Amino acid sequence: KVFGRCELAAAMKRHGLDNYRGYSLGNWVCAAKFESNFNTQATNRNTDGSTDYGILQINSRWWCNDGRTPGSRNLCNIPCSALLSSDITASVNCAKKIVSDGNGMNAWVAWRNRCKGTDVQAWIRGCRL
Ligand SMILES: CN(C)CCN(C)C
Ligand SMILES: [Cl-]
Ligand SMILES: [Cl-]
Ligand SMILES: [Cl-]
Ligand code: NA
Repeated sequence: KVFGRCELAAAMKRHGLDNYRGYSLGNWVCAAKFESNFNTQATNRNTDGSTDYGILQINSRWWCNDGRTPGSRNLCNIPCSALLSSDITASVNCAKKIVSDGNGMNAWVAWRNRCKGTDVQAWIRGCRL
């Protein structure tokens, strides 16, 4: 599914991501924009042979099982395919674990490089929330 911007903001809010670990909703929308362009079916293969999945490009080295990332963990206790669903529940639940791991949203390098310190509330401006 390709979400609309405000559409995704609403879904994220309903699943409690808004202000989670102190990160306002616009941080999460901005991260999703630059990770996946709001496409739940996004995938990216990394150099190391792990893969990133879904709207927040969550990786198989730690977070999900894809059967093809030697040595990896599955801390969210999900198949990585669950992160590609039109329903963002599994991506949100897993993002809550990631952002709680110690580095906050810096876990998403694209958030650090493209959202951190910017006017992230612009990503939810206009939205009926
Ligand atoms: C200010 N900018 C980068 C946020 C983008 N919005 C308008 C969707
Ligand atoms: Cl915000
Ligand atoms: Cl594996
Ligand atoms: Cl933090
Ligand atoms: Na894994």
